[PDB]
Amino acid sequence: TQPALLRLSDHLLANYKKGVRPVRDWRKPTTVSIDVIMYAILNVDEKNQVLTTYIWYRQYWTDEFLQWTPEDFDNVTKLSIPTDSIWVPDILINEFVDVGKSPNIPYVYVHHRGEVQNYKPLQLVTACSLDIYNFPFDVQNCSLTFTSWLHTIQDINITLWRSPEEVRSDKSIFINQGEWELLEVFPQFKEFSIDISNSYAEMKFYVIIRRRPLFYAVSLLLPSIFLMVVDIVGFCLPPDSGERVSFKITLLLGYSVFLIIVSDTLPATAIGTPLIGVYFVVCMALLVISLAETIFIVRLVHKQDLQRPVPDWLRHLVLDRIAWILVARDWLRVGYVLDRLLFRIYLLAVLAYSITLVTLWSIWHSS
Amino acid sequence: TQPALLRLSDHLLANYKKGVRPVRDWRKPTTVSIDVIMYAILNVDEKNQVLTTYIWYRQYWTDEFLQWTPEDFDNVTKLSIPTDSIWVPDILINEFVDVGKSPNIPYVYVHHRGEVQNYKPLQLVTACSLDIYNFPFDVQNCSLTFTSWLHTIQDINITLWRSPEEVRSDKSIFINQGEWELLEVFPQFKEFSSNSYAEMKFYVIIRRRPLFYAVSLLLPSIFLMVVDIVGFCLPPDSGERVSFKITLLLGYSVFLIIVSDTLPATAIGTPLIGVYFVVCMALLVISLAETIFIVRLVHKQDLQRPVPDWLRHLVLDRIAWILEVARDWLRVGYVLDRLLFRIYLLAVLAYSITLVTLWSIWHSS
Amino acid sequence: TQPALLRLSDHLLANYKKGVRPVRDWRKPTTVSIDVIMYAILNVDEKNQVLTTYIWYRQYWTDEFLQWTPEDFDNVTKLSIPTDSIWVPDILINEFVDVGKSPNIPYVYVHHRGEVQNYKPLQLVTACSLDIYNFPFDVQNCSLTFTSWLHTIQDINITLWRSPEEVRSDKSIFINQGEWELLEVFPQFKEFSIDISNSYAEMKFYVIIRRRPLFYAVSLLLPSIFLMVVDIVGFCLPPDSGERVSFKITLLLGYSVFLIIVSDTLPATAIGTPLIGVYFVVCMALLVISLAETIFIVRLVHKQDLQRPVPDWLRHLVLDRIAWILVARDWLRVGYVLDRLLFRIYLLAVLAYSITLVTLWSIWHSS
Amino acid sequence: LRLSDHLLANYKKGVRPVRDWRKPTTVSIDVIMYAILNVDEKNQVLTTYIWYRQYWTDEFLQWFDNTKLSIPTDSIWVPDILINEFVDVYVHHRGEVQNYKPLQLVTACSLDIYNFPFDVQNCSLTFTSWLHTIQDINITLWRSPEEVRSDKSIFINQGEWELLEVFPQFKEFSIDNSYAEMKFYVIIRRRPLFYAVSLLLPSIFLMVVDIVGFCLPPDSGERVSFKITLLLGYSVFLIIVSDTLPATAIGTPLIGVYFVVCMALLVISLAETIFIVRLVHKQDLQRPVPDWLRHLVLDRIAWILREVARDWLRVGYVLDRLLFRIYLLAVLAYSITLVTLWSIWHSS
Repeated sequence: TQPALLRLSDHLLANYKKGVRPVRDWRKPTTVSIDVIMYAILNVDEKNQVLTTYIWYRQYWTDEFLQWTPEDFDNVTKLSIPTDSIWVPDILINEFVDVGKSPNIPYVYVHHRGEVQNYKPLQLVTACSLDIYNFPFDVQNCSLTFTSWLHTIQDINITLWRSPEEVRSDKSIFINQGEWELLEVFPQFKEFSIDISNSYAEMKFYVIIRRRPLFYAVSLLLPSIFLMVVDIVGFCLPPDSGERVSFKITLLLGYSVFLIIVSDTLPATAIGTPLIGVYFVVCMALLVISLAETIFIVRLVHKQDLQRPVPDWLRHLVLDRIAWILVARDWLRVGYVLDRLLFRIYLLAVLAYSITLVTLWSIWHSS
Repeated sequence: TQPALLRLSDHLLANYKKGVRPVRDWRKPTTVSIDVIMYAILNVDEKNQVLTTYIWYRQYWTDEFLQWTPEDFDNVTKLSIPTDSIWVPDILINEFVDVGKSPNIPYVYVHHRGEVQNYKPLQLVTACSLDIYNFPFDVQNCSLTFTSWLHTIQDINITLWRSPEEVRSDKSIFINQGEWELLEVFPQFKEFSSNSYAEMKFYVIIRRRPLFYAVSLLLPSIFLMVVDIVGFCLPPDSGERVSFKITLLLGYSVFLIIVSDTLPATAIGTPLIGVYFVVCMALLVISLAETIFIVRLVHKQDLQRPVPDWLRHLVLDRIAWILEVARDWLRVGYVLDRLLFRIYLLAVLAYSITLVTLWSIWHSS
Repeated sequence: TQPALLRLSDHLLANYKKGVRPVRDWRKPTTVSIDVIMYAILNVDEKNQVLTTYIWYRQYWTDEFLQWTPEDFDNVTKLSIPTDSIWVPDILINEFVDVGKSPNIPYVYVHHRGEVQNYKPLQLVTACSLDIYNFPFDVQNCSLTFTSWLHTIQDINITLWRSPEEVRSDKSIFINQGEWELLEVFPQFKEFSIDISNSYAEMKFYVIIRRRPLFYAVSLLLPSIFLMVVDIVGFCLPPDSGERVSFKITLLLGYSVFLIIVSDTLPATAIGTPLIGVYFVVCMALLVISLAETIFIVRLVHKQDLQRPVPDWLRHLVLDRIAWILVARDWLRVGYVLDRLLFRIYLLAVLAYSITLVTLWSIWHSS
Repeated sequence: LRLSDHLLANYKKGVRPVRDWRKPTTVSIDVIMYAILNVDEKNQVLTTYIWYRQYWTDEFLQWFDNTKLSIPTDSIWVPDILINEFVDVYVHHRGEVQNYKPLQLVTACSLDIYNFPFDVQNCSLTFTSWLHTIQDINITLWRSPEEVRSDKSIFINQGEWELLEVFPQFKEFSIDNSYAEMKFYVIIRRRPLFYAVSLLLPSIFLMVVDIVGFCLPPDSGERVSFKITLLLGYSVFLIIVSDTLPATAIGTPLIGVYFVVCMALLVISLAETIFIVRLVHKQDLQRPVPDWLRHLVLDRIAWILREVARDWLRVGYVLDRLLFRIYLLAVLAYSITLVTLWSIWHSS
């Protein structure tokens, strides 16, 4: 006689009709139980707002027609059935933009007295909402939403196979050496109602994804800190002596290309460029202002030029400046007090920058 | 005895066939209704002139063969039925080149009195005129049309499910803050052109956000141009300014490299501001070559002539009027350098004016 | 007559049923025999987490239902069958994160008496833990793991079809050229349990590779050596009062752009920066401190400041430490002392950099 | 429309059509080299958007409905022919069948990035029979072998790669048991203009200005400042180099050797200048030497083929002129290299 698996697959599928939701009493909902195990954050595309994540996804649902007794079929207990030959739930991720190159699992595993298991892995290209105002210390929160695309809550209800205390902190298979460290996966449930009684049934997972700053802390933050602290130090060179002008020249001449590549490598989104990114633009501004000062004072010392005009705006400006801070020689005094003002501006800017970085790190570590 | 949904699904399908329209009066059209809400614009690329989108496309119709009375079928008011078995209106999207990885739902709803709904997301790749010329401030206008593949209007009529007011204003799920703002979706509907399909066209109008490119491109550009302006006249011309000029040329070379990774190489060539990048590179190269040339003469000094006498007269009569022997070549070089500096300042002014104009047109949209 | 050739299909295909694992008794395991042959690594990318590989891959198993004899027609000994029609063990690469549009051969080839042979080009994307710290002379170790989902060890069992050492030695199809050179491939089998009281069955390979440090060496390692030498000369030979500042800031900018180059070459990683990169940070910090100290002490206090001493700390330090280990004139003298101190530690840093590069090359070549 | 149903009922999708067994069956192939897209230049893969065409007379069926049919061959058997290095990708009543499809072949090839950016590469596409093959398989080539296809192709794209000679040749192989294959060899130019303006022009300008640096007096601190700023120039230039040059098994392209040569020459030139600025009357410390090396240095002034301080100034002068001469020789060797590479690239 034919083997039990053939006779059983005949007994089950020879009159099975997929599409009909598998319940004898139609008015009873089916109940569907889902788990996601995160495996890898393959990307977080800030520009496109797409988190691409690889997960391991399992469904469990009870089907009253795939129901049979081992006693009549050589005591066989499980079977493997082609996935497209039984009903499967309508559960799609809402915030989803590409099926991805997921490896398909063509069979689903079925257990006597009517049970179904389906295990499949999804290279989700999700869609997500991302904040880069903190950078590189961003703590980012991304959501996965699972819903019956047509079936209302009277037909499909969505449930967590593991308790919420353990879907969180699962981080078991997770390849935790990527750029992004998985902090938690947190699950939340909502009966979305679209109108008076056609409430849908929806399940939510939130995936909290903290950047590991250390590479960016070395590459972006430490070079910028050194070039800023050395530029402030340059003020200690005597005002507009040959050293000062040459120093400011070469410093601008290298820092400008450093800033080109830095401003390339910072992410950007419509929400805004990173908070540290405004301080690099501020350093661009203060470099420009510095060199534009030196060209004025260099002409004063170098040429027989600015010594010939008087400073036609009131000397009131000078006593005002010194009152806040504390004719060629009058021009030189103006240059000196302007240089001291610019140094004060640099020191303020670098204090604000370091306080910002420590604030961002405190926030990131508080998470 | 029999489960209600099974005997119902059998009763529907047992006499069903896809070879006939969903209507018994074969002469009448089926009245399809359509709706679209745009979810995301994933890419626009000049390389293929294609627009890649994601849309929650919806179909609605009535099937005169799917009537049933729930009072018989155990009060089942509605059923889910596999899309392979039921007839589906063969709408073809035109201006269309791939359906992509659309996670299609295998079932459609049906109800008592046979009204049908079919929701499927589509990752449409459309094709469009990508005049990127205004980059990065470009406003683009991409037609996304729907057509009957063979049904003449007398067989299928295509309608919106809801007023253009909501189809235009229902941006409610658009995943904003990406590179492209969805400015609007505009429905328009005319004959597909005796037997013509009732074709329809929703015009996807999308506006690039410059703030992505502000720091990536615009601010480094302006910074480099101001750097060159400040550097042009600070060093004396004999003061080995060649070192500054060459190192900044390297910096403008390391910049243009970053700017070709960024700037779209569309079929018309690079966008407008690529012209001002090339102009600035050219003027910088010219200034460097001038500085190199004059340094040779000022160190050589044994040159057999103090000036290019034929040109010197015009240089004085016009260039200086608009704005041992090695000293005269130095004077000529100084006048040329002042000319080139003024040309650079004019070029940066023109670039800034065009940038503000592009912003003004983009914001007026 | 000749369409009777089609008999050899029709007699099987009308009776075959993909849903059943093709064994005489379901208590029998099903036994699957594998060869994997390797085609150039297309890239290592996302250098913190991801590997991409191209492979030529074999399955053989016995099918109890494709049983037939050549005498049924003209002694036809072998036949080709579409995989659309035959049961296939769903042996996935467990590390999958993407699967790739290889030709994906439609057909599978079967012997008389129901031996079954499957040959397919296959393209893999794989998640792996990367020794980025020893860059550039790296010897990555990457894993490929093979298991059927849902199928227990009692359903599916996996074995090499070659000898183990034959797989390790067989590189015949590997095209040799590229940034990465495959070293050795190691095959291993074990078991695991996760959602079963018994266990699954697991067969794993350990592809090894070592990127050719030719381009990375010349580009970053060589110029770096030259610049470090340029600083080794620029520390001693320029006078302490001289225009050292422009030199040191220029080489600081040098190291900053080497950090840029590495950061472009090498994306964000859990390990902060390659061992070599850490030395660029150390050199940059030494340059920053040396430039700041020289600027303040000589170029304020000697050239411009009055005869203002700070004796006790300076005198104490020189008499206790420097005099063992070795006004304005004394400021210049302690300037020279600090120069020698910074020169000695910087020379030691150059020695450490050389020792690391020779130690990195030693490890790489010995792989 | 109507006649297809009995045809697709009487013969199955998935089995090789033939009138009789043991008869080998023969397949004919055509390719248009449509739009080469991007050479990875990582000496590994060759992305292309070829257009591929197949004909075979052997679909077993022949012929209602009043001559051409086009039921898609998702319903009909298709020959096994595939590209070998194949990473990531109508019918007539006489019984002869026609299929056209476009393939985004990633391919694989042994690139020869040595003349960079004036590359010419010779690169392979192979079409081969692997399973379901038949022992006596034979493969057939449209248009006369190496005829009509060889030249005047459609040439759709030039955005980065030019493309040139496409040589068809056909071959049969036996592993013990025989396979039949067609071989297509395709030849492409890099477009050098972008790389020329973005890398070669900065490079040659650095050669020129560094040569100009030798016009400054050998003892002057102006040389120190100049050379320092040019060392910054090269430091930033290495960003250009490391971005632009692709990784390769050979290490670096031939152009990319002269970069490190000039870097080394500049670096050693700094030490010379720094020594001579040290060996100046106010700070030379009269640093003595045992004269023999000094005479063997000074006599090079003849053997080409304060007053005490002048000794070291003359040493500095001769070292300067020697280093200038070796720098000049490197500039000429570079220029001749560029002219040679350009001439080769233009002639092919």
